[PDB]
Amino acid sequence: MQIFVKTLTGKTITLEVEPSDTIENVKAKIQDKEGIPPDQQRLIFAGKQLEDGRTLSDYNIQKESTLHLVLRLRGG
Repeated sequence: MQIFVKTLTGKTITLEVEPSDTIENVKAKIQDKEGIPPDQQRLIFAGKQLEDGRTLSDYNIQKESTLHLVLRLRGG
């Protein structure tokens, strides 16, 4: 099913995921679409940061929902 991801650069992404996807795999699907290393990604939904040990359905995320993405300060 299809969701959205928004980033503070002003860009929006849409992508295809399963409700059983665990969040570090969603970070890896974002790495495949936009190049961003998973260790620099912070993913936010509904007033919290996400933990990668749980799935989109554990967070009650469904089609047409939006994730917010923030970049950490260090790399290279």
